[PDB]
Amino acid sequence: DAEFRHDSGYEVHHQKLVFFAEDVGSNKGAIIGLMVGGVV
Repeated sequence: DAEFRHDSGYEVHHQKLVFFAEDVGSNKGAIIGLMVGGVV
C-alpha cells in the first residue's frame, strides 16, 4: 500500500498536497506533530 512515486526533479515538488488530504481523512487532532498551530 502507498506505492506512490511522486518524486520531484521530473515532477512537481508539492509532495505535501497528498498528505494535506490523506491526514485530514486520517485525522487525529494532528497530535502526530502536536504543533500544527491549534494546540490550545
